[PDB]
This record gives sequence, C-alpha cells and structure tokens, in this order.
Amino acid sequence: AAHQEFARRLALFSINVYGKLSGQKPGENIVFSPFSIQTCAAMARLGAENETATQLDQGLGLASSDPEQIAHSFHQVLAAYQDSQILRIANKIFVMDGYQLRQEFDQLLSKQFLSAAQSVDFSKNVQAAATINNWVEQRTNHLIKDLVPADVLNSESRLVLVNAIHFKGTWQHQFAKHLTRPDTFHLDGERTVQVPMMSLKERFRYADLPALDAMALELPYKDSDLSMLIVLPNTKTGLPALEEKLRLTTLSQITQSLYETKVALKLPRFKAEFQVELSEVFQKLGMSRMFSDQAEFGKMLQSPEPLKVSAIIHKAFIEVNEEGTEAAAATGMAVRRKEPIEFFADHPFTYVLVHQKDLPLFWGSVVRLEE
Repeated sequence: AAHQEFARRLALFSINVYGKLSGQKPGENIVFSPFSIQTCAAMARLGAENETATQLDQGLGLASSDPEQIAHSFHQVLAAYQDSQILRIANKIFVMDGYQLRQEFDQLLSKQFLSAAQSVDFSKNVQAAATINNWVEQRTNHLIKDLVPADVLNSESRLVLVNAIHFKGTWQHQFAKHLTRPDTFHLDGERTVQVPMMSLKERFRYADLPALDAMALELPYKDSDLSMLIVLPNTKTGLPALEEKLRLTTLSQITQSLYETKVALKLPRFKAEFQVELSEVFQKLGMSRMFSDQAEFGKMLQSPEPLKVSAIIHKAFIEVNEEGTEAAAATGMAVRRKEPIEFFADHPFTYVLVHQKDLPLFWGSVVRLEE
C-alpha cells in the first residue's frame, strides 16, 4: 500500500545517498537520517517548477509530480509518527522579513508537512542562524548543534527549510552492563582497538545472507515496531564489498529473510556523529539544477525574485548502549535570491534503524572506534 511504496522508495534513496557519502567521506563512521533528508527536500520541491521539480521528483524517488499528492503522502507518514512515545519529528520554515509565501506552498507546508513558520532577518545572519539552530537543538534534545552556519546566510537569503528527527528507545532485550567488557574490534588486518563490548544471549530474528557473504540481526525496541538491523560481513575486511552487494538487493528483501533463533550477540557500545554538506551528493544523484542560476523555485514566494538553493546541510548523532539507543538528525536547506548462533560485531558493519522492518529512519556504519 502507501506505506510500503513510500518505504521502498525511501530505502532506495537511502542506499543511493549512503553510497555517495561513503565515497565522499571514506574511513569515518557514517550516520544519517535518509527520512530527514527526503522530507526536507520534498518540502522544497513543493515550491519548484519545470526541470528543477522533475529532477527532485526523480532523484528523491517521489511517487507523484503533483505537489498536493506529494504532500499528502508525506502527511500520511508524519501523522503516524505523531502518536509515538519514541519518535519526534518536526518541520519548520524560516522566512526573510517582508517576504510572503505563496498561498499553496504555505498551506501544503502547514497542513500536510505540519510545518511551523517564523520570520527572521537573514541580513542579521548571526542572529538568524542562532534562531534556527536553537530551534533544532530544542527538537533534538540538544544533540544537533550549529546545524546552519551563519556564514551560509546573508541579506540575499530568503528562506530556510528544516526537518528535525529525534529517537529514544529502550531495547526489548537490554544488555547487562556487568557483562560488558573491553574486547577487540578489528579495524582491518593490521589494526585493532579495545572497546567496550556488550554481550547478550537471547532469541532474535536473524538471517544468513550467503549471497551477500554476510549475516543480519534485528534488535527490537521495547513497546514498538521499531528495530535496529545490523548487517555484518562474514570477513573482517568485508564491509566495502558488502556496501556494493547491498545495491543488488533491497532492505525489504533482507528483512523478509529474518527468522527467530537463539543468538550469542556481541555488540560495541558506541556513539557516532556525522555532518555533511549535501550539494555534491544531490548533484551526483542528478539533482543539479536546483543549485544553478537556472533553478526554478517560482512557487515559493509571492515575490518575483528568482531563487536557488545555496546550501543543504545534514547532521546526525547516535548513541548505542546497554539500555537502548538515542539518535537525532536534522536537515537544513537554504534558499537565496540569484547451540546459539554467534553474531559478533567485532569488525566493521552497517546498521539501519527501521520502522515496520522496511522504512529506514537512520542508516550508518561503524568502521572505526576509539580507545
């Protein structure tokens, strides 16, 4: 249905972005919220026209070229997440003093994307960035700071679109802290580090993935249909090969493979933070016109001023420990006038924080750990 299609399109967008990020920022732990990125960009699409809009439709994987339909489909997902004890999602638009949104854009953002709105003076760009970034902090339990630098805002800025997402869940099956001990995490064939390694024997949904030379495990969050999917290469140095093989399948095909079994799990206690300016990723996914002097965003403002995207920034944070997971992310877009089975995660792996086994909220990799 609608959820499954939305999820499928988002999963493909996710692996698309992940591949470009891995290439742009090699050797570091990736974490991002594809949901946050797709939602923020879809909000911008509502104000786009012509080839600019078509590129966004195709690069984001939207199911319609009709702004009303696109908005309705995001509303279905957002409205579901309003009634949650674990998840909080928030949208807001920040608009230059004296500029008015077009009626349709305004109504779709407010009613379908549940977006708030505030007028700001971008010519006072230090002040405007503080307003934006303080709001993001409030929406992410202070985990995402300084999202939009003052230096990307100026008197030519006209609006900033922001999506924020915050997650705090408890494991259905928590780890016992007294079992956590320093243990070896293999960075590669020449390098290892000692890290706090959590240990738990329990029944989990599991899949052997021989076609991907990997194995997967699902860790559910308590009182929810949310979970963490871990995909673990069979070889210590296998993650780059696995990241390529993932493109040959889908998240839903992976999770459909899972079955409950007794597992001896080892998993590092870890935190990761990641930040990226996404313009190059978008260009590489075929969404270049939005940054150019040919950008078409004539449906955003009543003003006849031509507009383009000057920056897209994403930041994310995740903390995994014995009790559960806390994660957060935000995306800002600035627009301007022109017997047990062993599952030992002791070498690099990829993970996905998923809703209903098929909709990715967060996606990351652990390739290195300190201390």
